[PDB]
Amino acid sequence: GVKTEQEDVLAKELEDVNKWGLHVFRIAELSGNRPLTVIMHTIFQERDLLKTFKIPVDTLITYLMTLEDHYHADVAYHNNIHAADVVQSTHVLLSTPALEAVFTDLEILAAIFASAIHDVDHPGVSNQFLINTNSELALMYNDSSVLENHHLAVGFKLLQEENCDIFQNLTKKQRQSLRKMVIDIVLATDMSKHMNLLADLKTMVETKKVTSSGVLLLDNYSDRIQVLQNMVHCADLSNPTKPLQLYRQWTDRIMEEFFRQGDRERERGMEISPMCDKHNASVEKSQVGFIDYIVHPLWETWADLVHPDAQDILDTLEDNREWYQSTIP
Ligand SMILES: [Mg+2]
Ligand SMILES: [Zn+2]
Repeated sequence: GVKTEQEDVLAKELEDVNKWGLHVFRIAELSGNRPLTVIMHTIFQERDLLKTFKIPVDTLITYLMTLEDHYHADVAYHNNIHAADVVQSTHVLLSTPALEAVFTDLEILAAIFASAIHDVDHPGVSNQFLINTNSELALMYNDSSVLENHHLAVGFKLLQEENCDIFQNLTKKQRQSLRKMVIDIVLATDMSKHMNLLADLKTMVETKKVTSSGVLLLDNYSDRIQVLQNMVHCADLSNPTKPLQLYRQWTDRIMEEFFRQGDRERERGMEISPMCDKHNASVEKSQVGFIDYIVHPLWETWADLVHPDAQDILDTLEDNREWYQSTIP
């Protein structure tokens, strides 16, 4: 009735589940390539979500293993490890002092479930690639947020497999509200929405109201969903805010995926996508442009929203940017 020795070492790595910089690659190795299942299970137990939503534990495990199996192990970045990392990063952002007791259990479930499914069945190429190749997915979704529409349909469709309906005890009212929030969050992970999300978060920082002692005031769906959308988008673009040991591994994986897309774009004579040309690549310059144009404006605005809970994350991001700028041949 006692853990194996590998399960013990896994359990001791999982004591960091509440911290920015969890060794998620190590958890992936120790769990037998089950990072998403074991991190989701830990978070569901820690936030008491099984008792609150009357989720049978065998149903939760069956769904999570099924969801994890529909991530592609032959994809370097957009796989179950990336899903697990965004879940755990969203878990940490939801615990920020500035957001203490703001969100309902259903909103918390929506943000975590959204994170878990947000990239499921990613084929390791971009929307633009799927549109330009006349792929079946681009035709199903009429070329509009093709991947993000697919991630949602799969995450939901998998609830219908044998003993997978983790929402079986929610009321129709709970399920309709959960589903709308999950759909709103995952569609907001399409980078084509980044500038609009960031504009709305900036507006929200300018007109920021707070409660008695810290803690934001969010008193309408538009505002509550905007913060949840920006939080998961922050978790999705969190790699450059992590310790450099972690960030680097993320950068190696994204560049593998992108160069592999570039190879397919070349070997068929298409325009080679930005950063996808392994012949003409400046990885260090790419990372500095990515931070200066996308990640830093986002995380700086988020840091403003939850002042000063995100100071160390913003500092780590600035250190990594200086590090990458300091290389640049
Ligand atoms: Mg995505
Ligand atoms: Zn993602």
